[PDB]
Amino acid sequence: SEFARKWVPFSKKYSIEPRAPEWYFSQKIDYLKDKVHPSFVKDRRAMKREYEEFKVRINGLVSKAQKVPEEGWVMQDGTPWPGNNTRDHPGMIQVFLGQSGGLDTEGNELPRLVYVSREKRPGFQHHKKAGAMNA
Amino acid sequence: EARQPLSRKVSIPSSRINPYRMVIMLRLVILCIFLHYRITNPVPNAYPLWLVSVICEIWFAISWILDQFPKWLPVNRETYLDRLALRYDREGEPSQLAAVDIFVSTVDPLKEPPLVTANTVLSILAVDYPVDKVSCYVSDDGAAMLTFEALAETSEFARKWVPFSKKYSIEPRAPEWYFSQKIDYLKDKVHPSFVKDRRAMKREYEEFKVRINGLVSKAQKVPEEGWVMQDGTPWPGNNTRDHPGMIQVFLGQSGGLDTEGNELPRLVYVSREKRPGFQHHKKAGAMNALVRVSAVLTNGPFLLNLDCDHYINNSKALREAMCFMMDPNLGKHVCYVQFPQRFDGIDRNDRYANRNTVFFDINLRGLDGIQGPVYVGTGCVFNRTALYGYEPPLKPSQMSLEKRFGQSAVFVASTLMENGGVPQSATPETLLKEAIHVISCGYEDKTDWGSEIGWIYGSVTEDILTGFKMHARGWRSIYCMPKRPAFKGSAPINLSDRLNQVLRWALGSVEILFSRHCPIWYGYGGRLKWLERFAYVNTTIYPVTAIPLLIYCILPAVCLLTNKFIIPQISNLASIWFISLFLSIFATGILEMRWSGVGIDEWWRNEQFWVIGGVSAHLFAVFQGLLKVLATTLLIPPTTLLIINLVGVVAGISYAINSGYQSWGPLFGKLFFAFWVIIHLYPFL
Ligand SMILES: OC[C@H]1O[C@@H](O[C@H]2[C@H](O)[C@@H](O)[C@H](O)O[C@@H]2CO)[C@H](O)[C@@H](O)[C@@H]1O
Repeated sequence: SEFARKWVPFSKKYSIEPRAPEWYFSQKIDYLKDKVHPSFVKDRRAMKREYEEFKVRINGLVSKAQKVPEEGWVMQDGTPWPGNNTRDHPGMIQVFLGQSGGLDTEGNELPRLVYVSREKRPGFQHHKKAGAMNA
Repeated sequence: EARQPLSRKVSIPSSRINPYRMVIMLRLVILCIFLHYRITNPVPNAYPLWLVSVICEIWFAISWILDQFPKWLPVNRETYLDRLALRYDREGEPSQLAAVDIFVSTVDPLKEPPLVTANTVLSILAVDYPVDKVSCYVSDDGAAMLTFEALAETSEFARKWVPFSKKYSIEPRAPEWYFSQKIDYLKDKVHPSFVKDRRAMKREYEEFKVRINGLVSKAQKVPEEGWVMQDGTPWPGNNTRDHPGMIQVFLGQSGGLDTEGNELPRLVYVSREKRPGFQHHKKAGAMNALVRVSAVLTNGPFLLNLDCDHYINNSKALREAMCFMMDPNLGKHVCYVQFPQRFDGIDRNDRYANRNTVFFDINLRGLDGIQGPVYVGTGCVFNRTALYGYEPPLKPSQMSLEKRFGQSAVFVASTLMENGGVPQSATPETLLKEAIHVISCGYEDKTDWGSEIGWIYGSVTEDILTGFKMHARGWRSIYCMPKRPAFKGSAPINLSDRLNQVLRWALGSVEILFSRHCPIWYGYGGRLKWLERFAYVNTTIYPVTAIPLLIYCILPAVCLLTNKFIIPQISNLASIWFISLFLSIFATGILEMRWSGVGIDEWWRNEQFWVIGGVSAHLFAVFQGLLKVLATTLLIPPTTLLIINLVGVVAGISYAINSGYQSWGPLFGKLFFAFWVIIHLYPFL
């Protein structure tokens, strides 16, 4: 969401296809085709560098999360992660971007993004993807 | 002391060409013996299948003799750039090199992308030649505003692109092809400040491409009220069919300065006047108008012709041309210098045979040793005197000039300048008016333009006619083959374009055949070499060969269906000649390979491509030419023919099932013949 805060205005303004940064920046197709805006090259270079830094940050997060701590996961706020036990965790819902989630680089709004994890308890069936879709 | 020639004609050493000639003589003798046998020992009586076969064999032998004769004296040419630089381009003194005017032909910005033309102009403006001795003229036949705006933007970008390429000596100097090369760009680089300059130049080129794309997008939609200039005045070329003549100069003496404070080569955009109901002769008329405008403005002694899709790959091409043009002993008798046509991005297998290395490495090399290569359009440097119709010097009148050239006194006076250039005290405001006058639509009336001088008019490809007319006066042409190709272009992507251009070439050839300029009788008693005339007849009457070939291609199928073979009963006295003839053909192919380095792949591709052309496009061109004289589908005959052969093959084996003891022998010979035909017809179909 933090990276989208700056990625979305670029793709919306320059109408790039595809809008997934991994596949857009890894295409051998000439990226200067049907481009009119005079300020496109520098913006594209800055966006590419920002995406590389974002990928580095994601790799760092994955490397940190690779090792499971003995005392359990702890949030950045300091409270323990409620989903410490996958089989016996409650339900959590978090909203990152939306009406009050913040503004992008152009001062507009961003589509609402919600992270949900349904409650899991031992001995209860969950039906996997069908139950996830219903929830 | 300073008498060493600027160039040398190297004869092919007597270790490959002599075996080649001996093998040609042996093949001629064996062809004569085989045909003498074929005339005798007829097929059993009452079989008309043999007369057609021997007639076709006779025609094939005559065609092969006619094609092989102008290949006896191949020569190469080696240039001394250092001697030319020392003799003329001396350091600390003004350059004495002759001025050059480079013409660039374009017609439609929609069909021809403006980026390619911009890259061509950028490569031309960065040539390794003095800026005061280089002029560039771009002829846009469509009178499009997009071309004018693209040329202005191209000049603006060249203002910074030229110093970079000149300083760092990059190759090629076209930014599109230089920046899109996988070759290590840090090779043979010494200057400490090259990396940052290259990065800045790459970014600037990307921004320039973005600007060009924006201009194209703007010009895509035609406004209802018509195009309007940035100044606010309406675009004069609003109607393509009814627009007047316009000439604009972007860079030059007063066009501005580059990033280093020097000058830039002069760039002129010209569009000849177009009016309804008047013929314009397309590229020939455009070239003639360009020649007249350049004579009025700069009057350069030499003119380099180029299309929009061909860029200068080697920056020293002009020096290579001047090595022949400016030689005191040789330059007096030279009409034009021709460079081989090379295309980038060609398929590695080269299905379409777009490379055409046999014509540019064997045919033209052999032609250079007699009188010179034939004119092929792009990438040629012409002398003004030869273009004007003057005869070459022999080796030991106001009304006439007005009638021959035109009613423009300034142009006639310029034609009399032995060293070129424009006379002093000529006001540029009057030079522009004179150039506009000579570019008018109704100028080439009652004159020799397009009939005896300049680009010769007609519905033909026209690049053979002009060179042949120049050669008929005794002029000598030079074939230059630098190690690095001088110019590079783009090959057709689809087979449709290749077939269409082959059909166009064959139609032009058959049109030349039924015309006054046909080499058989035109120029008789002149200063044209007999072997050169033989080669011209060879390259002129070639598509007629299509008519027997088709018949011969029909010969196996009937031979399979009728159950009779073309040759009589097999005999050892005959089989020896057959096998020895086949071996002679293979040996002469091998030797033609070894002395030229063409390769077995390209040689076999050229053979099968000659077959497919004769059966596909040459046949249609001959039919259309005969219809015109008397008064896709191009792929339809040979496919059918191929299918017919295939069908016949199946039928053949059926007869075997019937006849038992007669399954081998004659049927095997028929299958061998059918396999030979279909393997010649293997590509495409
Ligand atoms: O290739 C340019 C040149 O081709 C001429 O036809 C050639 C043909 O290209 C080549 O493959 C064949 O072997 O010989 C013929 C001889 O005409 C064509 O006539 C020219 O207009 C064209 O510029």
